[PDB]
Amino acid sequence: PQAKYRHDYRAPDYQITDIDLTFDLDAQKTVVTAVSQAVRHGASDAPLRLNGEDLKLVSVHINDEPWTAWKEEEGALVISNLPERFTLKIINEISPAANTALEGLYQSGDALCTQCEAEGFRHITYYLDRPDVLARFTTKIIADKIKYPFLLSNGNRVAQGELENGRHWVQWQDPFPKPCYLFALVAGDFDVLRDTFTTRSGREVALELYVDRGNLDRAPWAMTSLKNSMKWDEERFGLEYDLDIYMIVAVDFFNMGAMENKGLNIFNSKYVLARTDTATDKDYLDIERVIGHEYFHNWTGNRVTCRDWFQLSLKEGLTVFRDQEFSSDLGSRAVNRINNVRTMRGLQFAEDASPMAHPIRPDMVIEMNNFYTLTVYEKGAEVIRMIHTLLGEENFQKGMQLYFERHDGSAATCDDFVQAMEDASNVDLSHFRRWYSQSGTPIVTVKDDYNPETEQYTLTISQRTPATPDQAEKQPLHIPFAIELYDNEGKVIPLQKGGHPVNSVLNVTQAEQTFVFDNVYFQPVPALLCEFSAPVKLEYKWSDQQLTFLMRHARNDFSRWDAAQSLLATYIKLNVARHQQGQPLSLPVHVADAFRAVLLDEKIDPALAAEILTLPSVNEMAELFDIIDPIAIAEVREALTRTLATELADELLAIYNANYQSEYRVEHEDIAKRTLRNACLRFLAFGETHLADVLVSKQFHEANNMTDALAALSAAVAAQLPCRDALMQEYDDKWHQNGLVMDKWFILQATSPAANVLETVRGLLQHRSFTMSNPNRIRSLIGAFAGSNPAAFHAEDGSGYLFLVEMLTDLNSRNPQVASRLIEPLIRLKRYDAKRQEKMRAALEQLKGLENLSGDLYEKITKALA
Ligand SMILES: COc1ccc(C[C@H](N)C(=O)O)cc1
Ligand SMILES: [Zn+2]
Repeated sequence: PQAKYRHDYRAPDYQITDIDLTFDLDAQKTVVTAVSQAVRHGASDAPLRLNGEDLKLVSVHINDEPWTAWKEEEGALVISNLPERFTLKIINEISPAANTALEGLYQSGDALCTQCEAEGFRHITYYLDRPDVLARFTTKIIADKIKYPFLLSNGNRVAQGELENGRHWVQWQDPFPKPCYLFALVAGDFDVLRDTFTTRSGREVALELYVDRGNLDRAPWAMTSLKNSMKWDEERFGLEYDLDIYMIVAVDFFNMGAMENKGLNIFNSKYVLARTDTATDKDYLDIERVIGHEYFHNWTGNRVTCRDWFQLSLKEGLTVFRDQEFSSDLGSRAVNRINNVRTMRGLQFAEDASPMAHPIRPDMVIEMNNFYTLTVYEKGAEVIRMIHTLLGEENFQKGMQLYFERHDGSAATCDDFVQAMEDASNVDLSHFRRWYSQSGTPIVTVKDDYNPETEQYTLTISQRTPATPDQAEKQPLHIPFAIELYDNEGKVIPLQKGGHPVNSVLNVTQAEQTFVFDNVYFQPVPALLCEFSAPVKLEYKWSDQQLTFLMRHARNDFSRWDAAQSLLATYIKLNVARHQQGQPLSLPVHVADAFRAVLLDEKIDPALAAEILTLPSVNEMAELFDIIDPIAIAEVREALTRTLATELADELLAIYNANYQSEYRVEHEDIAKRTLRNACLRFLAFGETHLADVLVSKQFHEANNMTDALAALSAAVAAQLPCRDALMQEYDDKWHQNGLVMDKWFILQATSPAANVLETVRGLLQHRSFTMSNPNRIRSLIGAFAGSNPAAFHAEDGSGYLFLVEMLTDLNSRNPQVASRLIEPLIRLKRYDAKRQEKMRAALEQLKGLENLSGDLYEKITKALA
């Protein structure tokens, strides 16, 4: 498979302006008729090159003339000797039932549905399957009425009819030109939740949520969240919905989360269905965020689209920024910020050190579906947030407005977006643009000096980015570096210099620079990189007491949590070294006392307290280390939990009890209290065994919501408590028919600390609730093993690697997109010791040798083995 390069972009030789589709739908054989209106822009001698995959061509006509000047080639239909303007008619056949890759038109249970992003429309018909070709669609769907009573496409219904033999049809039209990746079709039998939203200006929009029969009891939160998204986008961004109907369809078989198809979003049912007995607080907030995200794409992705796929972050960084701002405004901003920074530092930084490292605007891609990444998404959003930090809200919104003014109805680039922000704000972003083209994580080193004679405080700040596997050359970035300086009473020292205030966002633009601040009347405790102001590693030689000071005094909740993380990081490192030497956990008394203080502080928001009391995950821990020792990290995480459980036992139990709530509500204050209570229960579970067993089994049985029941269950598994097997079996017996609920259980199984975990996981491939045909089940059993139990996955015997190879041998043929997500933990081999690295290399070499290796895996394996 040959790579494609960003620098190779050229405008298309032909455009399509209008496409009329007809589908004669049947799961074994669907016939597609596509009538396109095309215009040649290039040279008269250049052929029309259409993309297509696994299509059976029936006929090709040009202005109703059966055409002879064409040829099929790999991936393509090449049509020669065309007029400047013409009607193209293609008829072709496709097989939805055969589509196990879930790309194009496929089956989800008994429903037929589509996934077209990035390049799935070419699995439906021969087309210009590139996002700078925007066309007006009309879609006619013909099908069996009993099997497919609902026939859905983008837009509004324009025509409807009934035919003989029990067939009927519906035709849709969407007035807004779109790239084909935003085409959708759904056919099936559903329950339908119907509601309305009226826009600020008075447009009434019909809201329709399509769910499998018998799932309406699980649909109201998603509808609520849709309406909240619509309202928020009006309030915050000034953006209203632009069509008459908003349809969402929840499907059980879907490789990703959800898809922003215009007016007809298609969602993984995981990100729609919730009721208090089936879904946790986190599930509710994820549904909220994903419903928001897809809605927000209506402007940032649909009304303004991407010129080419290398501009994916244009829509995805910006839409993730918007989903984060939505969740943060409606809920806890500090909890959101903290979790997004957890993701950045613990997952995204690992990608940016890996063989798959790329800038947020990639330069080279083999399989575009491989570039829907933590980088493009989460680091993309940090890049947008940095523009917000440099511009401020008012100017950022001026930029958004200029962006839409300029680019509405078109496909644009990252550069276009940055230009709009520059022009609207008058802030120069020329240097800042390097964030789009340079990969890797910057390391920012800070030294300080306080001169009591002059009352000056000097920060010496340096930056460098290590070379990455993709780029041997690195240059300094424009790093917005926010600070705050605290005196001895915990008061903020005004920043100034030469008689003038100094903005607290320092512009760190050089490899090394100094910043001097005057009238600094007391040696400061600095808070550095406030609200994680740039996506960088910070190196500052913190004392423990500076960190516990910030935990008590810092004005922003984020900085209190970040200080806590720095305090723990020293001790995590210490204790992984100790584990390697066979020595027990060591923790200073003063460190435990800091966490005691957080537990007993009546002033602190319980939402913040819960996050300070949630230890970094094994993935966050691994980023502290050049070479990862995954057994040490897992065992130190457990031992640190057990140490704090012993040292804080009375305080944990008192806070656990104080935060008991007898009413369950999905409301942010209630969620906060519950997250704190359950953070205490986690430590209590690793305390004295009989008390732990009693507390956990009682919570499990007495819980009136899944949040609390799962928190107990998860604690029983993590602490290997006596009640574990009984509780695990009770859950299975109650919920085995409900795959989304069983996914939680599969995750618990795959992440168990138990010595025979892999044997249990392999046995669960035969479980009644497991199937290799369903991406969510795969993710929850196999993905969770490989990605979230790096201790068992990295068992010294190599057994974890071999297991994954067998699963990937299946999945390469069945569903390469899922396979490619699942290979990720093997491509991180260079972070492990030599013996592990040799085993992981041999696993990659076995996969490189598969017959019919997918492009998706080929790209990752070749980079990993370089
Ligand atoms: C291969 O199938 C998909 C690829 C991408 C997505 C993400 C969606 N655009 C979003 O950003 O939510 C969805 C599906
Ligand atoms: Zn998106």
